[PDB]
Formats: sequence, C-alpha cells, structure tokens
Amino acid sequence: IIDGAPCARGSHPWQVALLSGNQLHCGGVLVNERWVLTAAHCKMNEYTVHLGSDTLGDRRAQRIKASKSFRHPGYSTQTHVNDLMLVKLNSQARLSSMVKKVRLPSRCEPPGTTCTVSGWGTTTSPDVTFPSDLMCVDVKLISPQDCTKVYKDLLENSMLCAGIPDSKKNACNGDSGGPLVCRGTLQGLVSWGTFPCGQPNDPGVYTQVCKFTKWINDTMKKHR
Repeated sequence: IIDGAPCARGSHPWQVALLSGNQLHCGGVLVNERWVLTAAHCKMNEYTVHLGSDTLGDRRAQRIKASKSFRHPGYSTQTHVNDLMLVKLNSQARLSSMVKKVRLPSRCEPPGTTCTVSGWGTTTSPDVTFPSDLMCVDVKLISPQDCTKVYKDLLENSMLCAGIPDSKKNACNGDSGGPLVCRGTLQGLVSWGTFPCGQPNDPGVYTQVCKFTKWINDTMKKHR
C-alpha cells in the first residue's frame, strides 16, 4: 500500500494473506469458512492462508493450507480480464471477532465513492519495504471514461478503477487479490496498475466484484 497508514486493529477480519515459503504472495478475502476470494494472477498449486491477525508473523493467527483453487475461465494473463479465483481451504476457518466473512455486494457502488484498500504489500516503489502490520489507504472510485484516458482499450467493463487526484495513494505488489471496500461491501480485488507503484494520476485497477456474484456463488456450490 503506497502513502497509507496502519489499519485500525480488528477492523479487517475478512482480510487474508496468501503465503508461499513463509513469504507474502498475495492478499485475499474470506468469503465463508471454506473459501477465500483473490486474483487469478495469484494462482499456485498450494497456498498457506494467514487469517485473524493484522500482523503477518503473528502466532495468534490461523495458518490454513489450501490445495485447490479455481480461476474464472475467462481469465487472461495477457489483458488481466476476469482476474479472480476462489481458493478452497483444506479445513474450515475458525470464525471469531478477528475472523469474519466479507459482505459481498448486491449493487455496484458509482464513480466518486470513497473506498479503502488494504494489504501487506510494499509501501515504497521501486525499492521494496514489506510491512508487518496491515496498511490502509482511502481512494475514490474513478469513472471508466476517466480511467480510459490512462489505460485505453486495456480496460474492460468488469474492471474497476480507484485513486486520488495528484496522489501516490494506491495498492502495490503483494496487495494483489486484496480487498477494496466501499460503503460496507467488497467492490473490488486488487488486480493491476502501473510500475513503479504510486504514480500520481495513474489509477489502481480492480476486478469489479459486483459483476461476478453468480460465478462466485456457483463455483462455491459446485466445488463444496
């Protein structure tokens, strides 16, 4: 997260991290006891899911293996369209005040809406600074018309853009697949942006969760 601050303790219980060799790989969101939602770009054959702590490396946290995952079949490595995947936890997440399911959206929140993106991704770019504590930054949803000025025809209708004018405030590598929450609901998954991160007037690009509700519920149902 570039130009953010530590999240208030206990306010991101639906936030998870995907680890590989005890190192941060991606962010993600807890959907229910058996499922984590993340970016298709985070695909691995095995995952270690960290749940229940704002601090990576906490002994208090749950560490659950995940040996199955399903990317949206329309996902493209070339364009990053349909960038989403469901990760199936080997055992159920043990829910508490620190482990909760995210509120999935019913509607798509409009341009100009204030949101919070969170994660343990680097806080600097190009040079890497990986924090221990979960970082937060507020961004505003950007219209597809305004976002097209920057990314042209790479942008699709199921992609959502967010950021702050003349600001470095954004998501970076390690935040990928993590949550963008607007008015109590999950509106996006960190998908991509420019590199180096935190480039002013270059929005962060997110997978628009409100357009994938059916595939999300249908995939959990079929692979239950």
